[PDB]
Amino acid sequence: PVSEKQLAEVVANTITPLMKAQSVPGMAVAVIYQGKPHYYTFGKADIAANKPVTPQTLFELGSISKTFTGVLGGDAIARGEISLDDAVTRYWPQLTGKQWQGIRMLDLATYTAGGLPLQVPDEVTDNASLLRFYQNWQPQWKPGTTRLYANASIGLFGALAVKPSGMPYEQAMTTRVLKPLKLDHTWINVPKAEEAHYAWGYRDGKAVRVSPGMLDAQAYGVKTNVQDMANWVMANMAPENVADASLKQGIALAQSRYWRIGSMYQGLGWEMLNWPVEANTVVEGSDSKVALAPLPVAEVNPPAPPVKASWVHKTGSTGGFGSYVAFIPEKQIGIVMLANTSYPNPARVEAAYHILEALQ
Ligand SMILES: *[B@@]1([O])O[C]([C]C([O])=O)[C][C][C]1[N]C(=O)[C]C1=[C][C]=[C]S1
Repeated sequence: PVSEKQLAEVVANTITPLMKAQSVPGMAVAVIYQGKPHYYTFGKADIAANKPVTPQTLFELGSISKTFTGVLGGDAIARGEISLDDAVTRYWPQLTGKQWQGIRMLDLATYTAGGLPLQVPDEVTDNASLLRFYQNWQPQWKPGTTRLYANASIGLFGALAVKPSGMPYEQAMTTRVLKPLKLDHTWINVPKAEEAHYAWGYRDGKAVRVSPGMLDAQAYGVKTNVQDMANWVMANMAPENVADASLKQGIALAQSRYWRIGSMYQGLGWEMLNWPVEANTVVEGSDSKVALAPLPVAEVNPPAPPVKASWVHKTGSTGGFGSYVAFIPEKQIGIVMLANTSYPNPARVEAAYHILEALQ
């Protein structure tokens, strides 16, 4: 029973103090409710140029990029091109180190290979050095025992998942995920002609944007505006309405539960908790001392298909940007919060939960 006016008030009353407390120059917010997105913009995209945030402003998604990676992988599974149960080495035969035996594509996709680190080392600058890195990696755990959140893990899953397609990652993503969903302002590389829409990120007063790195597209490199992001959330909320038959299955695969780690479940990029969930559960789970820790897992085998009564979410950050998306399929409500400052994840989660609580 929530009016447009009431929703607009709860968003303003939550976001205005958040931006003040967290020194955030600009935010674009979408709330999905009653089958439609509702857009709210605040502050500046570029302080020096005095450019306001608009619904066309592009923000760096950081790790929300992993949700695209997960869905693209799922789409490849649904085409018959890959299986999560396949050995990693099926897709990279040059990866001959015997520590790789028993490590599945599932493990790469869900951070359970056995201690792959948060980042691909900066000294890795091409495929040969990327191979050397993986060949020299000494797993700290057996496969399927420990979750360690890692770009070096899901980044490689993304790269290998598109090999059978024959397309480079960017083209596979655009052809198979972005274009079918009409996400026409979502970019791995922002064309010169669209650069005027690209916000500056801000860190400690300084303007910054994300730098190139190995496996950046697959782990943290996507830029988008709040409209394309609202439409991404809507496709993930209600995949039954997506026309492309492999893509709708890929969305389901990305929201399936593969592992339980405490009160959360790992999907492909997406993370889930059972709905109903209290704020403290989700807020506390997002603290870096939990989220970046190596933690034991319980296998969900076979994987559980998408549970509609879920809090489905993902944080994403770069040096200058902080974003969050969350949705509850049972209730068909969801939220996107894009900001040009990286501020603490628990603050993102608290604000999002508060706003969605208003819609029941
Ligand atoms: B990704 O955003 O996920 C984690 C942080 C989070 O929960 O948002 C770890 C960092 C990931 N992002 C990147 O690796 C991209 C960055 C570039 C510079 C700082 S983060």
